[PDB]
Amino acid sequence: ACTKNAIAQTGFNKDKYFNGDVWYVTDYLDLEPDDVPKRYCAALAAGTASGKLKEALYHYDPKTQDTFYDVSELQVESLGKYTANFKKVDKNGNVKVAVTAGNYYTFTVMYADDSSALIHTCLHKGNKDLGDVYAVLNRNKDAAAGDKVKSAVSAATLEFSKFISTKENNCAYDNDSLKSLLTK
Ligand code: HEM
Repeated sequence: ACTKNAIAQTGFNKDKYFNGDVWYVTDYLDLEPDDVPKRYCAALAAGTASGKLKEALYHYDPKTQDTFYDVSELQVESLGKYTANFKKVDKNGNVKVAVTAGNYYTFTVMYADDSSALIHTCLHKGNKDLGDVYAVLNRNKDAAAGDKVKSAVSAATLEFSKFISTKENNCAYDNDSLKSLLTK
């Protein structure tokens, strides 16, 4: 179960975050650590498409090869805090698993600047969830976490030393698919 009410960044700049570009997960922390693998690749695009607030997600387990994309429509709870449906799609946006009420994630932007961010998500897939997940994001897939984002981790009363890096997994991303999926 999820246990955290993540606080959104004071003065969050929504248009900069949701600009249509890609964010890579460089480091992650699940508060129920066994809920997810120890080696992971994830990225997202976030933007407004024809007036609608959207995210496109990519997950890849570098050991099993399990791969999936999702297209999400975000509803606003407050500035920087969203509830997202999700539909599982192929990389071209064709629906594999349709939207359904019980399949949603919350998404809170705790810190962001032009290059880096700290987010919280709580996934619900039916009666289950995947624990609280925190993710450090960067615009550059290879960037080590800098002082702005590490300080934000501290300000959330978390320890960056506990976060697991994605950098040693040979992660390769289809940026074109993530951008195009925003429209789907
Ligand atoms: C690097 C950090 C992350 C890890 C380790 C991770 C891990 C996972 C895993 C293992 C699943 C599959 C659960 C299952 O078997 O059903 C999953 C599903 C999912 N995750 Fe994450 N995830 C991460 C980041 C994110 C982020 C940032 C978001 C939200 C923006 C997110 C949203 C989702 C969604 C929506 C699903 C369900 C997809 C579907 O069934 O269509 N994940 N994640």
